[PDB]
Amino acid sequence: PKEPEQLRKLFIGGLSFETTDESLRSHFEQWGTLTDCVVMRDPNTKRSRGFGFVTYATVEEVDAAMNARPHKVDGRVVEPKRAGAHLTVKKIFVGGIKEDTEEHHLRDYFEQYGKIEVIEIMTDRGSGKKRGFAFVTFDDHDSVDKIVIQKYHTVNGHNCEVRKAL
Ligand SMILES: CS(=O)(=O)NCCc1ccccc1
Repeated sequence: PKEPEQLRKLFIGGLSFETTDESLRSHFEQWGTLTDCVVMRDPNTKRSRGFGFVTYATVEEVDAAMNARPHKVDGRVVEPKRAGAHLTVKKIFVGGIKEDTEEHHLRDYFEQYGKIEVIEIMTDRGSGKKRGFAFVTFDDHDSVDKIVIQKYHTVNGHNCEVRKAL
């Protein structure tokens, strides 16, 4: 049973205008089987629009491609992002953690999504009591993208609500 195709796609921005379906495929096939690979072009001139997309057979292949960044494709460093525009952020809100969840609980869980730079457990301005939510900042947006597409996050026994934070 295959993962939904939307979760297997990478949008690739910043392409060289010389990149073709074939050269984009040859590059990204290093990290998995590509079921689709397209450079977007103008319908009249055929000139590249400077972006395209690739679709891998599995989510683990998407992960492998993202972990191999930076990608230099046909001499230009490109910008891959997983899948209406992408809100590219490095920080998440984590809600539902109650008063007993500590920094190490959040670190031990979230560090497997990406490199953590900041963990902020929110406390009440007046009393110092924990408010039951936190923010985690990573060094890169793909961590957040992987996190927010999961249906569930269980941290310190709590079913958590996790969203992109601006
Ligand atoms: C094969 S790759 O494209 O994933 N990495 C090539 C090395 C490189 C990347 C970015 C800038 C300069 C060099």
